[PDB]
Amino acid sequence: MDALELLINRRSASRLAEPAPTGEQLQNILRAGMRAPDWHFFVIEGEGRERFSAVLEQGAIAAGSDDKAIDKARNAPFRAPLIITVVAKVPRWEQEMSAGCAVMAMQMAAVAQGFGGIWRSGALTESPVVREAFGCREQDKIVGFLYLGTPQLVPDPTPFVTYFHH
Amino acid sequence: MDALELLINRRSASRLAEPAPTGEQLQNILRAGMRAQPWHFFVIEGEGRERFSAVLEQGAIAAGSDDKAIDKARNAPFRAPLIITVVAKCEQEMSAGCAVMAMQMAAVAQGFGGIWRSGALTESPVVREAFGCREQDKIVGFLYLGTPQLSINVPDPTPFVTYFH
Repeated sequence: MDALELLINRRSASRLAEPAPTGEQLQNILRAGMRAPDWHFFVIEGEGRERFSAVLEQGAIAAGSDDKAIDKARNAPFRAPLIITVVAKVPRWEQEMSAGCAVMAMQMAAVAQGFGGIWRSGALTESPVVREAFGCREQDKIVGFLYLGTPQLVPDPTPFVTYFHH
Repeated sequence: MDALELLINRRSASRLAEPAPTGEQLQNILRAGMRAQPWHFFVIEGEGRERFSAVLEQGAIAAGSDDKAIDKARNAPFRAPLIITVVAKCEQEMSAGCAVMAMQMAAVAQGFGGIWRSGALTESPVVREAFGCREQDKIVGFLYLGTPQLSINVPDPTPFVTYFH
């Protein structure tokens, strides 16, 4: 689709289902996340979701979370057919913003191809168990998890604009 | 053009010139930044760039910068016909990254180019006052906008991808 169309309704609602992007479609999303300067990706799908679920749940448990949070951790991976874990290896604010630039690009690449992506990154991102699951070293850091799949069904800047008249 | 080529084969725009986005085109860009804390946008153009230039230069001076740095600060606003100052009200600094990316794409989609700049001057008391920043306000940076003056490219994720399961 044309870049112009990418400025559509932007009604990114929840509920992502199959089909999940595959082959080049998925490669295109990853590529887009890469070109946004001015990263290690983990593909979680199918049976892999089971494992991820177990890891998140153990993470929540070790973190002393409550039943509801624990159950939410276990059920998380099944909210989309595909999940991409973004791990990073240059000030703080720099990487912080670069991460956001990359994530937004990935979500746009998914949309452009008829898919959708929901970004997630809670406290479990810092859980020793979860970090270990993705082989995170001391310097390594889990940025977050991008849920992908096929989606299932006006902003006013004016109140926020001022002119530097001079 | 193609959104995918725009995202993948971006080929960063080099140098911006007239015309700059105006009216709704600009509103379109700002609206894009709002869609994935309330941001405050400052529109700097024409005469405003000269005022912005004096503010930046003073900041460099107040910081005891050398002439090279002082010259760079004074000259900065003239590298594009339009500049948008993004002020946030204090997903951390990641939301900023998402908004700026969206705005750049919104500009590039309409044939414009957007170059993001920050620098230590966003922290300067002089610069913060010029934009009326309070203790709860933080200048995120400046988005330079104009018509790109200025090419294929395709990254390979493979060495950067591993299957979990």
